[PDB]
Amino acid sequence: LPQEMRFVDLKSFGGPDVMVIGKRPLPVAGEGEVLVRAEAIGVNRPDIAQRQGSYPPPKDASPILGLELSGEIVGVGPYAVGDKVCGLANGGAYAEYCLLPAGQILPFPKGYDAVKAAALPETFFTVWANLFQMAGLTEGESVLIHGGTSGIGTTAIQLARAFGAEVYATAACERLGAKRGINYRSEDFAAVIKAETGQGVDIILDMIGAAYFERNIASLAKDGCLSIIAFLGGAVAEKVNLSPIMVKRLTVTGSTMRPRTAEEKRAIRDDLLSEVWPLLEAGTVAPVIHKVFAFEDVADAHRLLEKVMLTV
Amino acid sequence: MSLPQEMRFVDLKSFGGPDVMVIGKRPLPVAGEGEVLVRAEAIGVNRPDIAQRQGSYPPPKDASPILGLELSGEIVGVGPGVSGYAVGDKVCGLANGGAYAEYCLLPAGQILPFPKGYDAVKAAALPETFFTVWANLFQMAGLTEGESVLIHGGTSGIGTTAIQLARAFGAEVYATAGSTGKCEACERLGAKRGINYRSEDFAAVIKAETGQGVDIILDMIGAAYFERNIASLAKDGCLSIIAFLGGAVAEKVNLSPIMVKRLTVTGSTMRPRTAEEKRAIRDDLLSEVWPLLEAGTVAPVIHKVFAFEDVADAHRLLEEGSHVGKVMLTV
Repeated sequence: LPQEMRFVDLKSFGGPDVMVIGKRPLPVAGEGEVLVRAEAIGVNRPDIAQRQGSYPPPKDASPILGLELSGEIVGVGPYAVGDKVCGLANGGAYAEYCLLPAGQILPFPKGYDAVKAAALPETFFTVWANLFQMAGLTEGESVLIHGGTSGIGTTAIQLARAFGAEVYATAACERLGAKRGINYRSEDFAAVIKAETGQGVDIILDMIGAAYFERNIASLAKDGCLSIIAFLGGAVAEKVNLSPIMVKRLTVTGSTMRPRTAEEKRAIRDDLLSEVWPLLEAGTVAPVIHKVFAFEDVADAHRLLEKVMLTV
Repeated sequence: MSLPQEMRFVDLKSFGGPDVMVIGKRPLPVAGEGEVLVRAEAIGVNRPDIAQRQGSYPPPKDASPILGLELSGEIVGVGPGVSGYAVGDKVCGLANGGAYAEYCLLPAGQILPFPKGYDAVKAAALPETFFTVWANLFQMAGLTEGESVLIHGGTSGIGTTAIQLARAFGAEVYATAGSTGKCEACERLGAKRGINYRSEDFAAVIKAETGQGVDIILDMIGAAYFERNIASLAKDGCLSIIAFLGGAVAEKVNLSPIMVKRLTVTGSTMRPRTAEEKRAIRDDLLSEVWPLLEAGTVAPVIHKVFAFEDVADAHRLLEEGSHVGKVMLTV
């Protein structure tokens, strides 16, 4: 193992340019952690937010940009060295080596690239936890996904399709499994949903938030769930009628990934390996990569994101 | 020896204040399949009766358009094929409209017997508030022992009912109300603490008392309390919206804490529920709640009883807001 490793560091808060390839020691690896030498690293929306200083990283985790990687175990703590694995990192993934808690590690699925496997954790944990665990998606139910050409979007669509749901999306999408790709700009998605479904859709996975709040609420069937996952359309909704929530017993909820517990993340790792790994291995479901950048070019990658990946 | 030709019932000159309600005459209803017919001894007065009377809120299509949601009295007609009830039984129930009348239909899965010891008034005081509190606080929100709950309208029929069942089921309980007497009545009913909303900020009080927030809010206010409600919830907490006395349209919804704390915002409404849904509410109350009524651990809070012909005054009283508990009609 080297002395120092290259990591992505910031000159301040910016600004793609605020980022620069710095240098410092290698993480240790304590109780139920593993050390991984990175071959590939995911780039995700929360990373921009941090490079901006806009969002804090949680205080019990690495302050280095992070979340997702794949590569080779190169150390264990109190799985085996040379094992190839990908996982959800509590931050610090934007480095040549990065820890992982044993509850958050997964094997490369058979036949995957480094890049493909590192494209999995952030997006699959998120969809799995919100759309399957919390929302209890099952066969025959109907789902509407905003942000369909997103990393999360494309993952939600494929997995919703694969489990026998009827699928609609806002944003390619039909190719992935949507019954119907819905152009937001020109069609009214509430109107479309009313036309296509009986009395609305059972589940909405929402990355948009405020701007679509009133339309999401109107699109849901009796006993439907709105699961809010991000706030690309703002967090604050103006002059909004609560009443359909009561009238139709809607449930409105949401969750974020980073603050989720050690046990909660491990539970999600388990379902993924049990329920989804088989589909990835059969080629039923695959991640979708827009482009791959060299690790040095991290600035370019961010710039593009306004699934994009980094080669070490 | 048969049944009267015609019936007294409450009717509307038109939509407006208490004073547009007059006592007219119409034919008695006849119990068809899976219905029983009751001769009314006592009728419950409820808020949706005011709004239906003012025209704010129409009754569902498939209900009687006559006012009134609950009642007690005697069975007088058993409709075709109805198992387990007999002309002559003393019973209370939730009515799909109609209860402001000498005779009223009750669907079968919505009948309950008098709890032991109960006169007719106390029996008629149960259905609306009890079905409502059971469905939203227990069935949907799943209140169990150790959890904290905040209840708005501590002093209304549903507030009074809510406080009791919650205390009896081992919750830590908080409640809001509009005066000190009212806050003190809440504590008598089992609120650890009555927040007086006029001169206290119930969100600050909940912060001070719980540190993290409550697990359940049962909310009759809606819009005006939405932001503070959402702020007073703990992680994994559940806001349950049961009426919109503070309006249905909130100016800002900061959606952010819903996502960050994993909150659930939900709601429901009694009248439009199916016959099976109401049935399940009914059985649950008969299993879980009757015994407690039996034992005197929990009882309706009856504020005043009016003679049937004085509905308009019972409505008056309610509009004033001077009450703790239900306002009731005797026939």
